[PDB]
Amino acid sequence: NQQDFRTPEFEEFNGKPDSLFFTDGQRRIDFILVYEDESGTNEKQKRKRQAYESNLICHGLQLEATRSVSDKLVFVKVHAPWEVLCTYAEIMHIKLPLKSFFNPATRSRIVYFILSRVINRLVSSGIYKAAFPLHDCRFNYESEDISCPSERYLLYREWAHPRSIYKKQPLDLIRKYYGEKIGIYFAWLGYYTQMLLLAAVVGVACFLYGYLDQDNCTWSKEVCDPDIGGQILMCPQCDRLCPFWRLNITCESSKKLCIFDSFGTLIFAVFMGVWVTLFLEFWKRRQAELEYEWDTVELQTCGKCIRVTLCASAVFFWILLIIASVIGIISFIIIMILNTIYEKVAIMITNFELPRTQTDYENSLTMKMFLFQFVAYYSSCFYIAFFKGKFVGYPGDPVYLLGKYRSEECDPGGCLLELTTQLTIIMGGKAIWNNIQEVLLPWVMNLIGRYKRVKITPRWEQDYHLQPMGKLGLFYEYLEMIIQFGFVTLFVASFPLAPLLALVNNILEIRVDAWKLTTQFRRMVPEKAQDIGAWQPIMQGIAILAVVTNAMIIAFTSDMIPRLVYYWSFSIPPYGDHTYYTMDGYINNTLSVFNITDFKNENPYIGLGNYTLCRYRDFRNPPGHPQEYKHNIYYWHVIAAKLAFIIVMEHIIYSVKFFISYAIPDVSKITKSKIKREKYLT
Amino acid sequence: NQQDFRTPEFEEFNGKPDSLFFTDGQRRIDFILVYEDESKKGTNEKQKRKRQAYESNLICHGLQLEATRSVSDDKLVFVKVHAPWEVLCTYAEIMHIKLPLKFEKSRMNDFYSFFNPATRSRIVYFILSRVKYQVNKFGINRLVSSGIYKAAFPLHDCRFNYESEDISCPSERYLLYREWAHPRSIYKKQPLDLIRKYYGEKIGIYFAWLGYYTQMLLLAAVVGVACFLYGYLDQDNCTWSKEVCDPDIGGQILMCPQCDRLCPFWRLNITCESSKKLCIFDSFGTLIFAVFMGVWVTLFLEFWKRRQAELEYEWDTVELQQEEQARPEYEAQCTTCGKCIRVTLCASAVFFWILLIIASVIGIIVYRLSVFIVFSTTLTPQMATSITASIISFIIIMILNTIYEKVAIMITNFELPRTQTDYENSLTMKMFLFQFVAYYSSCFYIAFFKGKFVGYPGDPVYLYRSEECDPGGCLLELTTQLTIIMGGKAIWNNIQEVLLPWVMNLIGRYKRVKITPRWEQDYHLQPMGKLGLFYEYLEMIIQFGFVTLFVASFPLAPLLALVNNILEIRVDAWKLTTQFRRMVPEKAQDIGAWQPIMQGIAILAVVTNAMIIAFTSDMIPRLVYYWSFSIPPYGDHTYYTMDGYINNTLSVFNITDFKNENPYIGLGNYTLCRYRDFRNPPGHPQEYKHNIYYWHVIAAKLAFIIVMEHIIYSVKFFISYAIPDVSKITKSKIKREKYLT
Ligand SMILES: [Ca+2]
Ligand SMILES: [Ca+2]
Ligand SMILES: [Ca+2]
Ligand SMILES: [Ca+2]
Ligand SMILES: [Ca+2]
Ligand SMILES: [Ca+2]
Repeated sequence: NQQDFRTPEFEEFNGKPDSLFFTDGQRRIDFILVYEDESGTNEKQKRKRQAYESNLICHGLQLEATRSVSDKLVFVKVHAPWEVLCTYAEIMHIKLPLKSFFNPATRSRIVYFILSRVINRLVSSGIYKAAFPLHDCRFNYESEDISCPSERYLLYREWAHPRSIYKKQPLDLIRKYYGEKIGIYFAWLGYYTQMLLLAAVVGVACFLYGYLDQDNCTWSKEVCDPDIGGQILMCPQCDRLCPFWRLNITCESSKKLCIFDSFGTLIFAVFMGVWVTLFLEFWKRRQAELEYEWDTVELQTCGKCIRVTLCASAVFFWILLIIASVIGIISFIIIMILNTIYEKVAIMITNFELPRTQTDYENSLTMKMFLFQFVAYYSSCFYIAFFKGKFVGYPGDPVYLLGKYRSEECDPGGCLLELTTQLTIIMGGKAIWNNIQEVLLPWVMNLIGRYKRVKITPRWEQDYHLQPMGKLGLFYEYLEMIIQFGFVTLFVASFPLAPLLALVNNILEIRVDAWKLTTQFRRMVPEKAQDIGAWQPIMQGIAILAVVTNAMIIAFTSDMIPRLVYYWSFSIPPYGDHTYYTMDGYINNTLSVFNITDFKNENPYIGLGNYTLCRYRDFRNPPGHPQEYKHNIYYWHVIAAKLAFIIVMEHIIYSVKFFISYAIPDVSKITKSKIKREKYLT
Repeated sequence: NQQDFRTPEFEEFNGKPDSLFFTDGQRRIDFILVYEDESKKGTNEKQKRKRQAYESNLICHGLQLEATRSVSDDKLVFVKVHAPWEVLCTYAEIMHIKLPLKFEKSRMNDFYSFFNPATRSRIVYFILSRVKYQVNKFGINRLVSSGIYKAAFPLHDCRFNYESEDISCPSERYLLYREWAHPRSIYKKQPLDLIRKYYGEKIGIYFAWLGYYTQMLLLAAVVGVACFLYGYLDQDNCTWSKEVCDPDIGGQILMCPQCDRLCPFWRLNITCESSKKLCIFDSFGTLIFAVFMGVWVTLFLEFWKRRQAELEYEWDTVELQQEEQARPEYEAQCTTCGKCIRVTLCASAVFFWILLIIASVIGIIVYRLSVFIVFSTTLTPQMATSITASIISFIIIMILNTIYEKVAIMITNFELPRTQTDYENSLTMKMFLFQFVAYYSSCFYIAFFKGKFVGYPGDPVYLYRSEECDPGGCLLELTTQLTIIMGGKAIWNNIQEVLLPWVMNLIGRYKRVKITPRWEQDYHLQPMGKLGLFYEYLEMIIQFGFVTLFVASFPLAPLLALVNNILEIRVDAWKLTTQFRRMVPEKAQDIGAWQPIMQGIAILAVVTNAMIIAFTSDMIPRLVYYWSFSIPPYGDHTYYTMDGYINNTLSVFNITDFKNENPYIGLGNYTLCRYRDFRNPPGHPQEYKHNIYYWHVIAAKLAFIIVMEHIIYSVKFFISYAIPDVSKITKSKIKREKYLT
């Protein structure tokens, strides 16, 4: 309990390149602790380190320290004796199969438990440079020792290298080598990829149906018509800087809009609601299956309430700040710095809210960081969907909020097409660059570390010369995948190829994550986690919000409801001039005229052009009406249809989700049978 | 395992009229088994053989029994049942009961007469089920269902109204009858722990739930009375109601006839008296109360969860779940494909009975249509017709309910549930679905379908001539139907629950079935049955559905339910203590499927209330007229004002009816009649078609539904998130118990 002596067996030997055992070779290496002490502060750190090392030795562990061949840095190898392993396996209730005994991953986990109970505080307080486990060997080369398997080499050769992209994930193998946390993360990623493949095939079918019915959408032909679409002069969008422009320049946008906006897309939106429900339920089943297989289950005011609401206000205070930043912007290098900016501020809030428990801190930081990223990523999409062009008024008296003038109307192509373009960008290009940066940054850091020259190097030095995966390693990966899932599900009513883009991205993502974790990053201590954690409630909330968001997208930001309404009610004799239902004349009977009579509350139109009547895209009465520029029966019918569609789709989808969740058992039948059999035989 | 010795110390004695102990009095009585064997076709011999076998097996299991001959019926024989202390302890080890210990709570055996009589009866019943008699034959339930044993039951302390003769015997039944279960104790606190100890955890949790329901109904009723008084005080400033009452304005409103024949154009004056009380019924006070009830439902559910967790800690409702024994009917007949086919057929039959009650509702509609004319020929006639229709629908539903109870028993018997709990759940879902449809179909039809599809006076909707509603809205009719159904069901159900057991006991006494012992006294009583408090839970859940689903009609429904529950606790406790035979205590950590049912009803209630306010209420039309149709672009008034509402909303109709008959000309001599819809007035370029006002009102209704649903669901989510389902004090007590043990 005091600094009686130092670490025994203090000898230096680095001749064996891959000696995961001690100098004697009898016992392997469970951990390595890196420090530097040969050169007030120095002597105090020496005293504290010697005291802690004496405590560790007195507790029963076997440690010995060797200085680096390449001086002032010393590594201590750590191995737990058989008796210590047995007693702490009895303490920590590990499920060994009773019919080299302990797998190296769980050996390292137990040793880390010992270090925590008697480590991170010293590491944080400049005492120990590092503390880590060791890999089998170099990933691309076999282990020199034959007794010790090169499980890492096999994992890299058949699962981590890109040449093994198509091969199935050795999930049991990666669980064994890395730990239950990484295992369940990759299992969830693979199951997500499978369900993405299913939904992407269905969405491709719907997209191709719309593609086949390309020249059968009459409004696009009317758009591309040099007469019907050429004699339509849409009013200028901005004051004195935008010109009166004809709809002819929107024919390509019209074709893409026929592809992206059709009853096929509506069917895919409904199917995507159903598929989200199925995804959640079958992930529950698969997670229960993994709980059975991997034995994931293990065990080990008023003043505060004012403080609770104190930070929540600050959290809400910062959220609206980053809202305006994106809106004013409407940028990758700023985004990455934004995250550590988010990290720093979320740390501060957690600091004032810390119950000092690691899991509680994780939950709080998860919620805060997810809110920050959610806003920073989906603010532009939400604006384009719901707030862009909806509050504009009309050419007479356009809505001026303040000295800031002329809240923008929609683009010539359409708000839905712009949203689809933004989704495609953030989905493909920025995700690809995220993967490229994610795979290059650790490799570049390792390259510069080697270039600093900091010949055969032993295993501890080899692993030390690597980037240490810091706190909350898999958290960023989960955040990335959850953002991708939010893009897939929240906005799937825009274009149906989002699951296909996510499918390609995930096929690359599994390989890039595995490759970087295997090669570029120092190995972490294996842990256990029966579920993905707070990400499960986050996904459930995203799923619930997805129904509302998709229904609102279809009703408000998509013109499908106005087109359906025109077909079913404004082609009949009382409103239309056709004997039966049709869609011709849709543009001429939906676009609203406007004579040039502007309030003097400037008149940019006279300076912009020499015309008299321009046709803007809203549903008001035409000029000359007894209540001109006012809303009309057609506008109120369209708004009624939008609201009714929202209500009907919301209620039907929610009831279907309830029925599916009720009629699909949470736990698989085979899982029940195997659990019952093992309980019977055990 | 064979019949060798039976009926130990067989002696006849009844001189001690109030004694729950044996003839010697050393050991008490945990149970009584009733049979009769002395008096065909060899079946009596077979039953004697089997019963002797079972008795010998029971005695070999170590129980102690004492059989007496009935003092009245020679054939009737009672057998008193007690378990020795060693057997009690070993079976407590078998099923790990939690007992006090030095007052901490611990497992099968503690360090601390000790066995409460309820626990003794529960343990003895467990033994009786486990022990075999004999192919393999299971236990007591098979014999009882087979008619071998006539009965098997526990015993009360004494007569409810009289103290026990034995001074050493505590009269907990007498105490529960004095300070509870009696009208003079209607307004006093419930000895919940005492009634739990006497009757069981299931009975205790039911009564706790009922008391807590009354507690929350008190708050809901207070807020409802506040809003109702707001509406009643604002009665004099109801501009639309006053404008209707005005003979100068309302007297010029000649509404078109409702029925095709023999109904005159009627003025709106006769609707003034209904409108005065209608203004209280659909006003911003009722809207605020509807929102408050949307919040209060979530508060009720969350606080009941907290109270239930507290009771789980205190009463140790979590007991080890031994494997449930099969039902005798299921085991009598023992592929799975045929059983699934039978289940599908049973579901088809249930849907058939649901269709039958739907047809009954349609018949009620036809009766309303056929009786409105005669009411008009002979207190407005439509109000009288609505009241009579409510009365007749209530009577018909009550009559059909008992028949459905019987047929649901038969259906669940025909289908095969493997265990008693599965039988309970299947019967729960089936019975609740039928009760839901039967009790809420009329209210749903009146709220959402009555008058919503009528068309205009030209070309009305025929099926024929679906019901049309009143200009003030059908909220008054919904309120009348709701109050009538609710109060009538309460009164009729309490009258049944009191008289039926009491009447059965009285006729049993009249058939001569004077000093009598405890076992005979309790035998001459009505058995509870294997179901138990299922029906009371069902009744209270139906009342909760009435309170929450239709709370947007009138705010005093919680007050009516409050009075009803105050009476309900007393009637149920009184009947259970006096009228009915004591029921074997059980364990139940929750109310069961009724809590998922309540959660589903709560989720449905937001939609139902929002749709009620938007469609069946006129509040949204009044608000829209005020805020958008007094203004110059639509109206004439310079500022926002409600006046002109009636003259501006009701749509005119010139007499041009299609010949697809024209009864209006035969039934009257008038030219322009005003009906309650927003279609275009005649002479409009698109006349008798929907108008911009109509679509504006529809848009307002839909937007209000969307906003209310989303906001209220968000509030409920935030409240459920902010309110922990486990009490802080309960968690602290759990931590203290864990630390001590
Ligand atoms: Ca990525
Ligand atoms: Ca990644
Ligand atoms: Ca399920
Ligand atoms: Ca009642
Ligand atoms: Ca009752
Ligand atoms: Ca809650």
